[PDB]
Amino acid sequence: MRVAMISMHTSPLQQPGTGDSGGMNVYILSTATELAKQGIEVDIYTRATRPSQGEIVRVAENLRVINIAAGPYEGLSKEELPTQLAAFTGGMLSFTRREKVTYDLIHSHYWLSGQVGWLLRDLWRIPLIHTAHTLAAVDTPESEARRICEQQLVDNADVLAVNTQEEMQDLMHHYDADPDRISVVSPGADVELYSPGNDRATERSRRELGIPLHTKVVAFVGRLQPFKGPQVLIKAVAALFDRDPDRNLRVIICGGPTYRHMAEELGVEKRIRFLDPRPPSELVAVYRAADIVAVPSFNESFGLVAMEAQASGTPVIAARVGGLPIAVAEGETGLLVDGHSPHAWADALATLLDDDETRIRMGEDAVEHARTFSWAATAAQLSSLYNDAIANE
Amino acid sequence: MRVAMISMHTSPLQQPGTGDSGGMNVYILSTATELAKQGIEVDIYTRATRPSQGEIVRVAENLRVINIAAGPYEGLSKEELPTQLAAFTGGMLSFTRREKVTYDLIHSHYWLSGQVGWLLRDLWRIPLIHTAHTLAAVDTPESEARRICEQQLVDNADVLAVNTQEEMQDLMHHYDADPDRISVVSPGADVELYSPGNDRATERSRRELGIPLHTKVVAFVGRLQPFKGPQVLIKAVAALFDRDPDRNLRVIICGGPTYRHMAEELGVEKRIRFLDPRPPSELVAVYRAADIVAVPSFNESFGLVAMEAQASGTPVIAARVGGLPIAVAEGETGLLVDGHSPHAWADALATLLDDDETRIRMGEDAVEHARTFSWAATAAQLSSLYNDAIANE
Ligand SMILES: O=c1ccn([C@@H]2O[C@H](COP(=O)(O)OP(=O)(O)O)[C@@H](O)[C@H]2O)c(=O)[nH]1
Ligand SMILES: O=c1ccn([C@@H]2O[C@H](COP(=O)(O)OP(=O)(O)O)[C@@H](O)[C@H]2O)c(=O)[nH]1
Ligand SMILES: [Mg+2]
Ligand SMILES: [Mg+2]
Repeated sequence: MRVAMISMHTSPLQQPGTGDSGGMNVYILSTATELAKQGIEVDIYTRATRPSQGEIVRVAENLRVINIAAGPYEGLSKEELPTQLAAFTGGMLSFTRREKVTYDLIHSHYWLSGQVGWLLRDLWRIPLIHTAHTLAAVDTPESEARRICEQQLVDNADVLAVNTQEEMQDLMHHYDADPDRISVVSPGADVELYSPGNDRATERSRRELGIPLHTKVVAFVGRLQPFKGPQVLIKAVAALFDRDPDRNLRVIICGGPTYRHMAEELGVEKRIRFLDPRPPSELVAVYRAADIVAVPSFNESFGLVAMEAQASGTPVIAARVGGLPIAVAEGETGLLVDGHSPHAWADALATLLDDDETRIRMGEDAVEHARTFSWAATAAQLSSLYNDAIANE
Repeated sequence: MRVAMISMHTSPLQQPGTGDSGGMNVYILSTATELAKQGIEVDIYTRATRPSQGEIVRVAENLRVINIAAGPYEGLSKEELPTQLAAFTGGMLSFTRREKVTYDLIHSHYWLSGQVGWLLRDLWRIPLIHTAHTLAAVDTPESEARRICEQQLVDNADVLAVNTQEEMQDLMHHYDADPDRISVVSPGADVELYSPGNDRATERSRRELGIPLHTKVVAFVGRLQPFKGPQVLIKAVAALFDRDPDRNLRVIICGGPTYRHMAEELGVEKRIRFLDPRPPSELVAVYRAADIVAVPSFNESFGLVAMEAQASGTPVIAARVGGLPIAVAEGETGLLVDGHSPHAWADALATLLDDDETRIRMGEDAVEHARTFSWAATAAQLSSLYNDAIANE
């Protein structure tokens, strides 16, 4: 079995997040790697952006990323990438023709990639598996255009792979999806890498990151886009410092795009610290060093940062939003905040910072919790999904 | 020979202009009709927007328009149509597969249509002929995206068909076009329909349109978009009425999208009159009834209204812009204004309104002039263009 995965607008090889690179990228790369271990051949197609990488990147046995040239290597933001839909498809058509390579099935990620895959599937007479990841309908002409396309994929993909059950409800409610085509594939997290793990480990991480050993630490991890709520953490942190101006707290925010600006405006620059985005082998230390990981997302999806925080033995305080309620066992492995007000987040941060015994236990419980996912697990579900799709064509 | 013409975002069957329908539409339909008379089979592919029309419209022997479903029949403005690039292509792929129809060559119109045709041409192993019509580079992310695509077509089409020589210079200067691929196909105008034509004809047209027989008439014809300059005519007309408040002048503006609003604000509503867009058999009367046709375009292309005005024996006052200097023999068949100031246009309008002998002669000379184009003529050039392209594949 050879699968073509399509990831048009962002490459699995991009440092997540910064950029347009986040959970979706690591979802695609992690599932792909596990599929490849299981004997399944995966080619992940993405738009070429870094010519030093070459056309074909051999990632591991059975795993390749294909950088397809379509428009300049730069000066094209996500919003304009629709203009490259036909060219990127054509890119894949040449590549496959040139390399004489045939696929059993296509698995597209995000609506741009799906539009590509819908054309390819009729042409190649193979099935399309589509994963939305995020949806317009969950108010501009550009979003109505995107919705309309998301609507097309819903009506045409052979299988709609969603990441949670709540996402399946969304497909059914907002997109009139036929439930017989939706299929829940519950995601994973690299649970061997992200891990507590050793009794000296937190304080080793702290030495390594230059954090003082005796202080409480809250961490934000991920893209510094406003829908991710880092502003909420900074605002909440400021609130805590009005209540008690010498609270023993430091914040590390990690990593990529100003918020430092908001933090000076609010008088808290000295206790906040912005870490550059880094690869997973190095993010572990951020998680380990943190007492609490705050994930104040406005939109979401399926909660990957929450999962890795948990895996690594650190309780999470998340927004009641997207996948987070499922990624976090409210009251057992962390807290869920309603809304994004600074007052509410200060309260929730205060209750875990001041109650040592509770927080220490949430952390331990989270490890057991996070072990319910499992990229391997995720691949095994996709494995079956694929087999069925092929079986039924 | 079967040619597939691609016209994604606007259909040759749409009333020009209103809408997104103008010279390009009538260019595509007129060339197509003449190609069909000459024994060449044309299928013009367009996005389906009016379901009462059905999938295939038999226009005349060898001529069909194909309405391809791709996104809603409405709520999708031109700016969003990139999101339907892959779907519209896929639409054409199904249709051709379903109908078992094969093409010798593709001729695409406008950058959206070309992106579609570029993919189709590699897939079908046939040549692509591309006609830009208008170009971004002749300042937003959306226009930079469009330019970038226009740049792709320049680099990839087998033949770049331009409408004038000045357009070829643009391809070479702004798009680094290789001159060996550019080919000038000079356009036409329906010169039997648009025509003076009979000594009672102007005053017959006037009775028909309800215009007073003894008054000077200026006409604007075409889309009421701001780049078309109707505001310039209205502003200029107002200027004339400051100079001489009982000048014997009436204006007819025809036709589709406020300007009436601008005309009241300026005190001239009573001498201006907005005609609904109408089909060519009925536009003749507007041209015939006019003493002068004002074409204050800001952008352009290749000057179709100017040509039909001329054909119908009416002198033109045009902006020194796009094709207009070639469509109009400055000083022989009308005037060319530099810039779009009201003062300049009043001057130019005043010199032709007050000098009866000159204007009457320009009109007669214009008839002889307009006979240099010739949709038949245009088709014959495309005929050869096609044969060469096929011959050289
Ligand atoms: O320095 C960093 C910070 C972020 N992450 C990764 O970024 C992803 C972001 O996940 P999140 O769900 O919060 O972003 P989203 O999916 O909302 O786009 C996670 O997998 C992290 O492991 C990373 O690799 N390095
Ligand atoms: O009521 C009308 C007014 C306009 N036209 C047609 O509209 C086209 C507009 O041409 P123009 O070049 O001025 O518009 P553009 O090409 O700039 O889009 C011409 O072919 C006209 O014959 C028409 O068919 N009916
Ligand atoms: Mg920790
Ligand atoms: Mg006349």
